[PDB]
Amino acid sequence: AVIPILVIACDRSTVRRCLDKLLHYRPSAELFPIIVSQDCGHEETAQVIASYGSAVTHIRQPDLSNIAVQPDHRKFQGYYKIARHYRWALGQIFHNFNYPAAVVVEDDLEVAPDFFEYFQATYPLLKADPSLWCVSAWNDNGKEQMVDSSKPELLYRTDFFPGLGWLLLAELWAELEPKWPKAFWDDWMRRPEQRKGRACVRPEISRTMTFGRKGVSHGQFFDQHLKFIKLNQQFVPFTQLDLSYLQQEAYDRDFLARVYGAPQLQVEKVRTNDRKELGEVRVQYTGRDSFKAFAKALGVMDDLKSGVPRAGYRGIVTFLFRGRRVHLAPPQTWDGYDPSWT
Ligand SMILES: O=c1ccn([C@@H]2O[C@H](COP(=O)(O)OP(=O)(O)O[C@H]3O[C@H](CO)[C@@H](O)[C@H](O)[C@H]3O)[C@@H](O)[C@H]2O)c(=O)[nH]1
Ligand SMILES: [Mn+2]
Repeated sequence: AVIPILVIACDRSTVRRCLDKLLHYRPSAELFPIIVSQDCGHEETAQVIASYGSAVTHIRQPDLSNIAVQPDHRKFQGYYKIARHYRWALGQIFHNFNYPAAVVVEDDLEVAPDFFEYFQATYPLLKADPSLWCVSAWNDNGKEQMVDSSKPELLYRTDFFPGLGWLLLAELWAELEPKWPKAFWDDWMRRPEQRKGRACVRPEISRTMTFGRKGVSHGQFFDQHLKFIKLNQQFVPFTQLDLSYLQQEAYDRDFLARVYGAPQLQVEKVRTNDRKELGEVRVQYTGRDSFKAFAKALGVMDDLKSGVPRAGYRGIVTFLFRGRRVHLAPPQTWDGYDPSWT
């Protein structure tokens, strides 16, 4: 199947860094056509994209008019424009170009050497397991000291939609387009009304990194969190690996058994690196206050979207802490997310 890479651009000429890496690693022009959809009408950015010639297909969002926002959103016009562009660009990919799937990449993302290999290998999983609705290149807790550099091949399922370099099927666009929101499209997909309990595949080591400090949003989130996610640099031949462990029936039995079979250790002991003979442990949280407390104590992202923690799966957040595998998890009686955990 032909899987286009849809690059979303606007007014940053640094889309050059994004395209340079994509084109450098692309293993096949036929299998991975690059379509750059540009919003905004920024001339310099338009010239940069055009300079790539036939290496890419340059399409332009047609409606550059200002958008009438709701009363609570005067400061958020940019988020409305992003949502409009996504609807148009994805519509072009699935309706005009009629591709079966697409990998969405924002102009300020740099891809890893094995970005294409990763999606080539996981497309079949997504196509075969309806409990999955995406494959993302992003590990929300992917800071260098929180990932195992000796396991660049390790993948997980996550209930938290990461975006930032993600694959979706035309089947999903058919589902989302009729109800596409006016703004904040990513947080909208994180709601249960959209997710419907489905997961995404995400890696131990992120296959994308962001360099867009200046953007639509102010920079605190990027400055304190996003900019620290480490880009994988060790090529993993995913298409040669057995990724059957990611199928829901295998994962929910094996990964959960692993998590709850692991010894529980007090957060303070993990933090101070006590009991090092325990290479893999579980730090149990029982409420919203213990979760945020323990998350912050261990350096994990502590915000929640519709009650789901970053990179969480059945409430479990998995990461590395001072060389130890840690599973920040709820009691095994867990049975659903609570959106009131804010
Ligand atoms: O008028 C605009 C402005 C931006 N963009 C594009 O939107 C994307 C995100 O813009 P950016 O300035 O980088 O903002 P972020 O703060 O990074 O936006 C966050 O929130 C967005 C949804 O509101 C998500 O799409 C992003 O992935 C998420 O990082 C990029 O591909 C831009 O080219 C447009 O299409 N039109
Ligand atoms: Mn950005």
